[PDB]
Amino acid sequence: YTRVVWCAVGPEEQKKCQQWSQQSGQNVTCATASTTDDCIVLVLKGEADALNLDGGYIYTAGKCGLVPVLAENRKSSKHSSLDCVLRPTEGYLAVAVVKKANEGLTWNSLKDKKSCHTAVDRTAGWNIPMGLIVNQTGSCAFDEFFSQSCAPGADPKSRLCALCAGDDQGLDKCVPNSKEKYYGYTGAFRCLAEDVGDVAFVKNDTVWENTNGESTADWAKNLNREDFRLLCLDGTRKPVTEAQSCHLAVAPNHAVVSRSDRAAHVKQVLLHQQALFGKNGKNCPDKFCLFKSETKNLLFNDNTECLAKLGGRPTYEEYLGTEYVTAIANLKKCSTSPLLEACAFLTR
Amino acid sequence: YTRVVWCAVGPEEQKKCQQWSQQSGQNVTCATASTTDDCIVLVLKGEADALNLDGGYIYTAGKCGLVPVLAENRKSSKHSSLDCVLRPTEGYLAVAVVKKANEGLTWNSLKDKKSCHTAVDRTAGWNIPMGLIVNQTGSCAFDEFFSQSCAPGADPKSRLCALCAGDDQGLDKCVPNSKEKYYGYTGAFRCLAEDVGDVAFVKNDTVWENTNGESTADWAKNLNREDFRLLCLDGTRKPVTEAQSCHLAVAPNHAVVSRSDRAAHVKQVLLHQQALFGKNGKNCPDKFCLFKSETKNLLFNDNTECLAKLGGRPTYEEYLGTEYVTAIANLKKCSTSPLLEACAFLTR
Ligand SMILES: *[C@@H]1O[C@H](CO)[C@@H](O[C@@H]2O[C@H](CO)[C@@H](O[C@@H]3O[C@H](CO)[C@@H](O[C@H]4O[C@H](CO)[C@@H](O)[C@H](O[C@H]5O[C@H](CO)[C@@H](O)[C@H](O)[C@@H]5O)[C@@H]4O)[C@H](O)[C@@H]3O)[C@H](O)[C@H]2NC(C)=O)[C@H](O)[C@H]1NC(C)=O
Ligand SMILES: *[C@@H]1O[C@H](CO)[C@@H](O[C@@H]2O[C@H](CO)[C@@H](O[C@@H]3O[C@H](CO)[C@@H](O[C@H]4O[C@H](CO)[C@@H](O)[C@H](O)[C@@H]4O)[C@H](O)[C@@H]3O)[C@H](O)[C@H]2NC(C)=O)[C@H](O)[C@H]1NC(C)=O
Ligand SMILES: *[C@@H]1O[C@H](CO)[C@@H](O[C@@H]2O[C@H](CO)[C@@H](O[C@@H]3O[C@H](CO)[C@@H](O)[C@H](O)[C@@H]3O)[C@H](O)[C@H]2NC(C)=O)[C@H](O)[C@H]1NC(C)=O
Ligand SMILES: *[C@@H]1O[C@H](CO)[C@@H](O[C@@H]2O[C@H](CO)[C@@H](O)[C@H](O)[C@H]2NC(C)=O)[C@H](O)[C@H]1NC(C)=O
Ligand SMILES: *[C@@H]1O[C@H](CO)[C@@H](O[C@@H]2O[C@H](CO)[C@@H](O)[C@H](O)[C@H]2NC(C)=O)[C@H](O)[C@H]1NC(C)=O
Ligand SMILES: *[C@@H]1O[C@H](CO)[C@@H](O[C@@H]2O[C@H](CO)[C@@H](O)[C@H](O)[C@H]2NC(C)=O)[C@H](O)[C@H]1NC(C)=O
Ligand SMILES: [Fe+3]
Ligand SMILES: [Fe+3]
Repeated sequence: YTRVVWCAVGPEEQKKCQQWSQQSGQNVTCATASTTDDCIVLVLKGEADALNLDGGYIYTAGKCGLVPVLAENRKSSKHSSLDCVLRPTEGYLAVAVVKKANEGLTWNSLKDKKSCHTAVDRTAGWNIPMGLIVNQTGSCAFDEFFSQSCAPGADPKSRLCALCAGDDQGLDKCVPNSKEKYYGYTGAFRCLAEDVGDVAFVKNDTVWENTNGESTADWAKNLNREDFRLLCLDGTRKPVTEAQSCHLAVAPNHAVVSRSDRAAHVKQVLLHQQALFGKNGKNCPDKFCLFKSETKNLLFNDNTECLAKLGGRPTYEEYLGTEYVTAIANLKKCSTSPLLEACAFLTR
Repeated sequence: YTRVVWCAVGPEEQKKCQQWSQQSGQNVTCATASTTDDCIVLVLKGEADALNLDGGYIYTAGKCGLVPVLAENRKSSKHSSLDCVLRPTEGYLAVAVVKKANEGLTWNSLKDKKSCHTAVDRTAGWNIPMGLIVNQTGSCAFDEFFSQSCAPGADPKSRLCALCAGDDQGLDKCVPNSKEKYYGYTGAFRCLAEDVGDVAFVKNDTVWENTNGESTADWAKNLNREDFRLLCLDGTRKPVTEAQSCHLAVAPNHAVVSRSDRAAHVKQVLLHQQALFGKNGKNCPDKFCLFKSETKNLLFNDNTECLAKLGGRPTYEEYLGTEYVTAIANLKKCSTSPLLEACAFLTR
């Protein structure tokens, strides 16, 4: 138990992880499963040590006994002097994104509309919007709010997966990993852009990164960010530049989780793996780049500078925050998770 | 599914249930329908979990296999050293009410007069009076005993709905929910207090709470209990103070019902929701008051202290009393309702 076993979600993340493994000199090793839930189970079983997770998936990890180790830190706005690994994290902005053309679409008219989600149980994709919808309507029938959606991880037969497109061969529709066309921050924005859905629940950063020649890929090549607007809670629409006052909520940053008996080991190993393969480390881009992907947002968000430290060994609760923990728990009163039920049974 | 789905009857109850959901953090959720019967269908099919029913409606729910969970308890007449939840449940007094200026009018000259009813199938408004009238005239022809009525829930083409006024714009005449200005205890009494009717079938408490400056509603603002008499079975009229000597019968109190499989979960959640939002709850009146209405008697009677444990898991027969069940059963021999016929096979 000196090798750190990384859990990779789907085959695209498996490739990057294999590459990482070789260059690490087996200091880091790979297990795979097809979903993040499946990977959380591997860590519980001891068939893997760690992966990097959306705050939403950190809630599942936490309820099953896992702890946060290090957080994603992206480019800040100020305090450039302090070292990235010591520089306090900020936390992204969950926004609802429409095409300006879609006329008279506000927060207050989303009922019966078409939705694109990162995946079920992710913070910007699901917890935040569906938390607010459920609370506003006083109804747990979130599964019938949108006429149709692509929400990878949902029931593949339901209206919540109706819009999902699968891989190149239209196969594995709605499976929550990179191979599904509309999976993730990128996939959900691409679902809005190809006008398959009226609204997309992503983070502010995703909107910028795939408009005004900022991404090479074709679906996003010619996209211009005056053709997109942000929905605000009050009802108003605002330009994508207004996210600071037209966001649904502030999300905690994606973080690495492991068993509590492996945190310190995983911490120490990953700091060293960063100094090697991070943004400004000895062997990027010479050998291998840990925070860059052949496709997009594999193991870590491409927008990641470093993995940063946390204050005083925090619980998943302390990490995510009292308020976002109450919102998730409240939304989850409307659903049943076999994973959470198992974990309640075998952590009591 | 930890959420309890409450069934609100009509849009005024829906607004109160949405508030309740929000302040309970989705410990409670709202389904709605236009009528109590429709809501009993929702609970049967598991689309809703519970609602608070008049004893007449508890008989319909019981025949369709639902069980009583908790009973409404009002401020006792005597001294109770016990907590409201454990204090015994008294029962309310079913009375006939008239203007005193209606000379000649007794129990014995009711035939061919104008009646106001809380609604069809309710204990005081309907099962008590009409049961005695079918018994006493020896005829099933109770639909023609009064010349005209408001009895919300009856055939809106028949004379039983002739006097019903509906809502602001007189839409939804005779629908058995609070949009109908003459619906329920409040509505039946307002019907007598604007001389649309000659007799109103309500409970003792209804007259007190709406006479002698004791409500803010304009139709009631300037009512005097001296202007009203009570009809007794002996043929005499007495004042509203003689309710104990001048009542048609004793009604079992309104009670929450659910399916047998959700009863324990619904009991646990409600006992805790009234600790928070009941008469002496931490969060009433700052956040939400479970037993107050913007209008009147929404979800619960506004004169409800707490909801109170029953005996050991009773049935609808045990809760209602063999005497009332047989009085109801004999009145239903003269009539058919869809829900009783649909469910008849369950207990035959
Ligand atoms: C018909 O309908 C009507 C429904 O409105 C009924 O009228 C209502 O009846 C009740 C009484 O039956 C009234 O409510 C009472 O209000 C008093 C205070 O105003 C309240 O408190 C006293 O009662 C007992 C006495 O034992 C105790 O709980 C209290 O004692 C405590 O406090 C004192 C000091 O202040 C201490 O010394 C003691 O040691 C105790 O700590 C009080 O003395 C009553 O409990 C009760 O709620 C309603 O006001 C009245 N409603 C209206 C609007 O008029 C009527 O009963 C119905 N009739 C029938 C036959 O059912
Ligand atoms: C929404 O999402 C966007 C992410 O895609 C955010 O836009 C980015 O925001 C930062 C602004 O804080 C941009 O980073 C910049 O990068 C510069 C270097 O290339 C920085 O350094 C320069 O400026 C200062 C001078 O004071 C010094 O650090 C240094 O001397 C240097 O000259 C800039 O300071 C700046 O941070 C980033 O490029 C933006 N990305 C894109 C593609 O536009 C946006 O902030 C997010 N919105 C909210 C409200 O959070
Ligand atoms: C929504 O429902 C839940 C019920 O699931 C309420 O929270 C629960 O409330 C109980 C009793 O208040 C809590 O128990 C307390 O916890 C501590 C620590 O265990 C204990 O020592 C105390 O004596 C007390 O019993 C319980 O923790 C909690 N349960 C869960 C699952 O969170 C909540 O209050 C309800 N919210 C609203 C707004 O109604
Ligand atoms: C793999 O892990 C070990 C850390 O345990 C690294 O080995 C150390 O390397 C430095 C010089 O690079 C030595 O001075 C240390 O004494 C070594 N420690 C041990 C225990 O061998 C190694 O660098 C790592 N390799 C990669 C590719 O990350
Ligand atoms: C659920 O929604 C309601 C309103 O839509 C929120 O409750 C309001 O919040 C304010 C500020 O905290 C309270 O003071 C008001 O009393 C509430 N208004 C109403 C109409 O109830 C509630 O906080 C939301 N819950 C969550 C978790 O966001
Ligand atoms: C009216 O109701 C009375 C009861 O209030 C009925 O008389 C009872 O009938 C039962 C069986 O049918 C007898 O066993 C009891 O002895 C009677 N009770 C009393 C108190 O006398 C009567 O059948 C009803 N009559 C009509 C015409 O409906
Ligand atoms: Fe996220
Ligand atoms: Fe009643």
